[PDB]
Amino acid sequence: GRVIRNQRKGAGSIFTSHTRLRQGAAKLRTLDYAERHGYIRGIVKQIVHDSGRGAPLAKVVFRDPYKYRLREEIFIANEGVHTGQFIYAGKKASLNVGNVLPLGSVPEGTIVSNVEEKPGDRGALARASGNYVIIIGHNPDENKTRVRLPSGAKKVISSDARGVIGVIAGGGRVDKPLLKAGRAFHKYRLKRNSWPKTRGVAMNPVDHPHGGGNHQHIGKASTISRGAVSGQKAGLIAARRTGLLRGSQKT
RNA sequence: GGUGAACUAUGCCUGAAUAGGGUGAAGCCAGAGGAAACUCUGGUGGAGGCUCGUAGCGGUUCUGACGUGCAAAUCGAUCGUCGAAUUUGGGUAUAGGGGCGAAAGACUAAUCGAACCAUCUAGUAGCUGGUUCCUGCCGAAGUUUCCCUCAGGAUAGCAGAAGCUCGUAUCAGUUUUAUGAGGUAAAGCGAAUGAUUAGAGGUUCCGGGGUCGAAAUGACCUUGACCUAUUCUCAAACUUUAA
RNA sequence: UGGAGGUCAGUGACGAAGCCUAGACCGUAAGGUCGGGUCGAACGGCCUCUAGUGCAGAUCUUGGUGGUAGUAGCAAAUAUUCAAAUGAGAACUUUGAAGACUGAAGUGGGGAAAGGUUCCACGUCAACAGCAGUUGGACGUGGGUUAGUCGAUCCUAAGAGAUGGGGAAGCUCCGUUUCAAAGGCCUGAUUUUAUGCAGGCCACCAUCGAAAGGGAAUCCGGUUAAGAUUCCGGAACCUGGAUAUGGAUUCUUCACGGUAACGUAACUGAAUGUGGAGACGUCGGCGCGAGCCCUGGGAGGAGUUAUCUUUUCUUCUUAACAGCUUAUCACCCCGGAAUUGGUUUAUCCGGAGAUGGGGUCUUAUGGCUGGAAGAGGCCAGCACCUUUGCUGGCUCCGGUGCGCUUGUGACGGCCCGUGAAAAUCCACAGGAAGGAAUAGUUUUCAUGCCAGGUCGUACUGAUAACCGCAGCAGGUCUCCAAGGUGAACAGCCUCUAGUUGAUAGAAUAAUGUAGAUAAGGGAAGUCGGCAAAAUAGAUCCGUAACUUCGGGAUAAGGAUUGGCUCUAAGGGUCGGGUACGAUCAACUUAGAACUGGUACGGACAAGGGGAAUCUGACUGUCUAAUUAAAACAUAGCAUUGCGAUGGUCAGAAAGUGAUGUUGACGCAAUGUGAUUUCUGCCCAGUGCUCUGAAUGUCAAAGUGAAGAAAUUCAACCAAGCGCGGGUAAACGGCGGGAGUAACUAUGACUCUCUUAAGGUAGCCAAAUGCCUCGUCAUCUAAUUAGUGACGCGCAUGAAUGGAUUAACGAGAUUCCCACUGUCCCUAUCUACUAUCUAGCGAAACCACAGCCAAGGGAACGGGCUUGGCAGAAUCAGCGGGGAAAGAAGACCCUGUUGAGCUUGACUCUAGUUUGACAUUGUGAAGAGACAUAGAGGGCUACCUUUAUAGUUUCUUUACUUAUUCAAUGAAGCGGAGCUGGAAUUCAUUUUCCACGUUCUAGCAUUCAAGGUCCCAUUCGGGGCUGAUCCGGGUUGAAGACAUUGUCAGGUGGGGAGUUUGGCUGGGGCGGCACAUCUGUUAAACGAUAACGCAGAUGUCCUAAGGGGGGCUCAUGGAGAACAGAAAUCUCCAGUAGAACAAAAGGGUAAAAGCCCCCUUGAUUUUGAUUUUCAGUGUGAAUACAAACCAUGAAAGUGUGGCCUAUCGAUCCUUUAGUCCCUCGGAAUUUGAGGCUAGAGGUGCCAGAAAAGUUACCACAGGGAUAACUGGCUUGUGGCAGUCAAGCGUUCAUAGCGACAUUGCUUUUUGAUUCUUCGAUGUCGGCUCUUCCUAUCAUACCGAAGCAGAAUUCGGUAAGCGUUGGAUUGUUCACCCACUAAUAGGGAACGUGAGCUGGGUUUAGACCGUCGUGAGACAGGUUAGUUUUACCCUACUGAUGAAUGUUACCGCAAUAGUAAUUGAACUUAGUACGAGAGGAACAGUUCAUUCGGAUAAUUGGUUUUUGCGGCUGUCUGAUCA
Repeated sequence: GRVIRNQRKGAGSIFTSHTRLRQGAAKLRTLDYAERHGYIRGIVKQIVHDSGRGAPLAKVVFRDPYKYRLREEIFIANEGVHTGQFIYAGKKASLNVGNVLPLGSVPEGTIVSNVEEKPGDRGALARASGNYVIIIGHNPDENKTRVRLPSGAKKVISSDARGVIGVIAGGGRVDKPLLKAGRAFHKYRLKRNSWPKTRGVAMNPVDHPHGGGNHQHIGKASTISRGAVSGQKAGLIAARRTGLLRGSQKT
């Protein structure tokens, strides 16, 4: 057999992301000195569409505390944020939509987004349109804070990790059917070359583990071990279960 | 170990190209009806991977032409599509068990179910083909045994050549005489084994039946449950005999 | 024969070698010698030496050359002609005259890529331009490409890529700002001075990458053989560069004005910061320009003028740049708006200030002027052979629009799509610095001065400049774009411009290719309506089922359409004493009358339609070059993994990467495949996943006995595996048998075995059903087709998706209407061919060749044999033959030849996972702790234990510096703390904070202002503090874990390599004839074959071996008390009819059988022999020798089994055999290695270690071997005969005919394997000829159970015919019909260079069944390139030399031959018939079918382009 399609993606030749029209890496500002003993005010000058991203981005201008210069930052726009608005970043920032409070400074049940995984990483969690993080609670001894992630996962991290109060804007995007192969075409041409997708069973055995046969059929179980090697990991990888999901999963 | 993305496949970057019709979406205007909810009518508007149809892009049928062609894929008519998942130039990226693939094992320079170039490499071939002067003498084999042996080998045989040891060759694909061995042909089955056609005595040792009703071994026949003399026809795996 | 040593003191320019020579001689021959000719420098004989030494073949190599053959051919792209000139030479060159075409998405005018000189000129024609050539993209010689402004250069884009550094043995790889000590300009200084020496801002990080992206700036006129936005003449602009004049400071230093938007000629402005431009998609309508189009007047020129619009055509132009002026939008000021107003085509805007009234700028765009009329263009006139001008005019006014194109503007629509970057330029904020006696600044005002290098610049850009081997009908990016028709860059015609190229000439036979027409019928043709035809535009009318409500729809269906003369409706522009008109203007509609050979979208252009089924939702995509599809995508649906020290993937590695400028509304991996309605049951199997009592398994390391050590273990032993659970929108799967309802039939019901579950909802002879052409209905005259419906469905079925489904489809299919040459049944026409000619001129192929019949032959001969015969040279055709050509068959088999693909094949492997050790740096805890110790259990060795020196726990931690991770321009860390807050201390500090910023789209920078002590407060300064001190750990996370290195287990078709027997009446399946044994085949020694026949073996036995002894067996006859057919018991008879392990055959009777006693000879040693045989091995073992034994009184017998079968090499391991030998510097004890004899096993049995598939396929071969024909055979098939039991009513034989039996045929199928695998094209049909007869019809006749008619049987007879259709690819079949009949066959199962291609039988795809899978299927289905004749022969026709010429009329050998059948009337309603019924011969009139002619008529055909009509355009109109 030959190298299969999912194997060829790691080379990154034609599968690198199409990044020409993007507005930059959407990041929180650097956790420098002001954000950790006070707050710093900034103004959102524009909210723009980022190609390949469902969520809008916010351009915010902070002042440099150490030099006479206007420092722009690329925040993910939370729902309700408008141009001409002040957003306050730091530990003493007020609990308002658009502010960049540390997780330890917010009460239980706070809806945050673009949350840091580690203090200073400038934001990792709940960044896609319509997503958010909830504050389940705090653990002041060994200063920590447990949060609820958009996938439903529970995660405990340091209370110094910052986030934007509110929910990412652009929510409800996947509620509209694309209705047309052409709409899926335009969606993925600004993202990466992952579309359209030929089924493995419609291939020949040289091209895919699913390929071949006098009928289109997988032939072997499509659930694949975690310890399988590349070229073998096609189908449902390390699947705990399969089939239509009935009932709940205690989520 | 090298060389190719000038074709083509796919991403990206930067540019360019696409008559005229049909249909008539939302939004909007004006009337009409209604208690209200709202409904109706006439316009306006110009939507759509809509539609007829050029350029373009494809390539359905004639299984038309041609089929040592205009052409290693073309020509003509007929066709699909024609504002978009559209067509396309240049730049750029991905390179051979690699790429790329809306997937045909397709495409990757007329090369693809693994490109091309050189070298290893005069690769190996129990297989096919060929194997170059004359005359003289001799002269076969397709058989034995073994072998992943069955289109091949080894071995023995058959053949050639070289000879070596004597002055009548202890021999012979022959006969005779003598003496053995043989189970074939034929023959045989009133001989064994096995088959096999017909008639010739008696006898209730279970059962088929009756003069008379168990009438006692009862004045009858029927497998013979106990009997010898015949008789027709046979044998590769029968035989006394026996060429 | 080449070369070498020796010799002939060989031949030779008075001629060596070579070559030619139906000249000679010699030799059987290979060859040698010589005559003659040609020839010019070397070469022979003999003795020897030596080798790259001898050709007919190798689809041999290289080269050369034939027949074919003056042949095929030189036919696409409408088309040429006349004359002259130039030339030997003109169909093709030039010039003129015509005729035509491209017809502005051109045959026009430019470019990009590419080419490279093809450009241009002059000479010139050997070759090239497939004819020609005087011509040329040819040949030879030259000339030609002129830039500050046009491009490159500059900039960045995807992306390439150094350095720092890190990998890599290394070529090199990563990496691109990363863990790097990566930086200019002003009066600083400004006289050893230009860095001798305190003058700031940083936080820049290479570079390459666009001749279509971004960019500084140029235009017009002229000019050349060729260059020009480059040269020239005018007229501009931009960039760089020093001062300088013109207007402003010394009485306000850095302008005024406008309430304001903002204006003007200027009108300082550093660091630092900020903003704008550069800079952006697409579509639609509207507006406005430019150019083009149209048009009026006038001023010129040309055309037409028998007649006729003041007519037709054409010129009448104005660049860059400068000034003034000119805008939708936007903004400002002023009354402050509901009766809401303004307003676009499009419906937006207004108290956030509308309407209204007043108000700036961007040469957007236009106008005027300069440029600039002097240019250019149009007329008229003079120059009259110095390669040259001069003169006079005109060049002026307008109008029009759904026009075309382009640009612009203001808008509106779309997106889960929102449509580069940088260079570069400016602006703003700011307030560092500087400015008073002729000065200072303004060089963003005007004017002035100088320079602007380098590389490219010709031409083509394509039916001849590029690529396709070429001057190739192919391919190759783009700009401009006239008139008419018309909706239209459709088609058609025309203008400007450009071409007129393409081998040609002759009347154009057959057959063709391309284009057409057709009486009557109308799909009867055919697999199939393939092909063609058929109302096609527009207007009006009218439009069904169904539907996802959007469609379907142009459904269907109908009417009209010309010309002319009229009518009606529809618009734009003004002076207001508080309803009025002349002007002017354009094509859209609608109507009427009239008119005509009822014609009119008149050419052109231009949908056939409908009723249904299968299938895929749709649009889209692919097998370039046989498959466009139902295949793939798709949206939708569902499932899976992953929260970043992550999932998926990459890399040799790396301080390395893609996803990722990412973050679950995400990325990654799969399946299904719109909507609707649904998606049932099964987790047993295979996976996948989740879990941890281990008297379960268990690797390295590590830990545990004793002399000496090398050397076995155990171990909540790591993971894994096992154990347990989950999971089917994972792979997948989803049953039988029997009975039963009061007529039968069926079975609601009922047991019974069984599965993980037994197929649910649905659906169906479906693209899935074998049987099967299912059954019923419908459709038809007739239907293997279609549709509807139906069942015990070979083998339907639910996201391996089920059912449905509007719309859509170059997709399967059926029917109907229309339509037709598809056909009945052909005919006719046109062009180009073919043909003939002049030139030019191939190829395939070719052992030799070319007439048959039979024969025999390798079983289908051109040759050979016997016959028929046979006469030059030939032309056009033609498709019978040459088993024609094209390719070392692609099918099949063989090979110890592959490859692609797959898997629980064998052997591994990247990766991954797990453990140990190592970079792994201190302590604590009941350290499984070493000797003396209770209990719980039907004094007794796992279970909280402690008293007696001493290094270790299950395993958690009081750490950080090693290592790891992440950010930052390493900006603020850890403490002490300075005024105060605090549920507040019981004695001045025992924690922590403001370190004093949250209405607002402002601002924040110049050692900082201030404050306190100091200075010649001389560009104004210094110190401290504002802004606390101390510690220099940049800051966090992480931590002796990870990571990394090594080793060790697991996993690992992701990957690699390899393998995947043999025989065989082809191979496969089957079997084993593969190692053996008995009988037979087997033919009386021995041997002897077949997948011959009948059987057997891989064992069994301490006795079933050995010895000895005793005794007779099977079976019948003869008795008995419950005793019998079978229990015994006793006599008889009994040649073995029993038994002896087994198969069979032999053998055995005081035994070889049966019973008893004793035993292990079934033992040692090693030789000889027999069988298979090579006289090898193996297996059996026959007879001895030397021992030891057993038994028996003894003779003797016994070296396994009464005999013939019952089995195993090398290497390795292991055992036994006196430590026998060796371990080689010498020893001792372990270990190892040797010698002899066994065992462990190879059954494919003289002995490899081994799974599939290929319909994607490959190679070497095979006719040693299958799939056709042919040949042998003829079982089977088919067709006859003999006999005659019987049938035929009482009769074998009219007609039949059993039981038997003899044949024939090769129109069946087997059997075989002879021919062919360096290929003989295969099914069927179509077409066409001939033959056979085993006669269906027609002629004559015989017979009958022939009384007539009709039949039946038979004879001679193949002369003559033997059909049209529905269904099916079909042969076959079947049905509907038709006259006389609808007989059977052959000819390579006749006939594919004759067709066709429906079927079969490549590659695509679907289904069902099967398979884990790749895949398979004599299962169904759909799509799937049909090549070449010009040769020989044959045939059909056509010429023709030659037996004196030439001409005419003849004969007639030989060959061919042709007519056929029916009906009606009459006979005759007769003969016959005691009825029905019902002939025949003679006669007459017609008609099947076939044949030969012919064209009077009728019909068909039309380039008679003959006449007429009609449309569009062009010739000005008319005529034409």
